[PDB]
Amino acid sequence: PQITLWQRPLVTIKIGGQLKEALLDTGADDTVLEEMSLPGRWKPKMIGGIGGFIKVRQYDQIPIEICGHKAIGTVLVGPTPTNVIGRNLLTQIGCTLNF
Amino acid sequence: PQITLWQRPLVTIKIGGQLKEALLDTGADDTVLEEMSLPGRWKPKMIGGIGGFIKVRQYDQIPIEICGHKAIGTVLVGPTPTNVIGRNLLTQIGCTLNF
Ligand SMILES: C/N=c1/[nH]c2ccc(S(=O)(=O)N(CC(C)C)C[C@@H](O)[C@H](Cc3ccccc3)NC(=O)O[C@H]3CO[C@H]4OC[C@H](OCC(=O)NC)[C@H]43)cc2o1
Ligand SMILES: [Cl-]
Ligand SMILES: [Cl-]
Ligand SMILES: [Cl-]
Repeated sequence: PQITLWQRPLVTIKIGGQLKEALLDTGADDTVLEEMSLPGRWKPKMIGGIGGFIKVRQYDQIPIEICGHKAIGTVLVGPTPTNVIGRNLLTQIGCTLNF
Repeated sequence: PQITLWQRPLVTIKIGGQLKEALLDTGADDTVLEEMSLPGRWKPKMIGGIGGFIKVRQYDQIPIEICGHKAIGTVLVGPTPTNVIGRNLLTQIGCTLNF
């Protein structure tokens, strides 16, 4: 698709068999979702934004569908204000910026 | 242009007679720049991201040039850790996401 930016670029994702809404976010290196359950072991990560840092749980090699496009990669879980799909997965689904 | 997302999408902007580097950020509603002087009226605002809120000064109707593209819009100025170009200006240069 081609997605304009007059509204937030919110898309439906599927992870762990559940649908969620998430923001396609070229300003995010990584993908960070609100608290949820994922399988396996996790590692610690600190990620910084406008208001400072939060601590998240890092899960690797997680299947996730983004607008129906299949990806498998790193998902961070923690107290983010909104679900954000960052460049780690935007590159998997072949997303670019164009103008 | 078509901008890859393998790396952070950084551009040069011209604003208030200054050249600055900033991130093309589809997850940002608003353009937010580090401390700088701008002419005209402003009002205080709180904006929130990962890690919570910062106080900024909101300037309206500010001319800005991004990749040779002229646009005008609102610029928030305050203690952001990095300069971001938000949707309010990305629309004006015809920037879309594509995959
Ligand atoms: C190392 N790896 C990682 N991975 C990783 C992943 C993400 C982040 S990130 O999130 O810090 N961030 C980095 C950029 C911003 C430098 C991404 C950026 O696009 C955020 C995303 C976001 C959108 C909405 C809320 C919070 C954050 N946008 C944002 O700040 O927007 C602000 C300015 O404009 C408004 O619009 C929205 C928000 O108000 C709405 C609200 O609800 N506020 C509370 C306001 C850092 C990361 O580092
Ligand atoms: Cl990844
Ligand atoms: Cl504006
Ligand atoms: Cl348009």
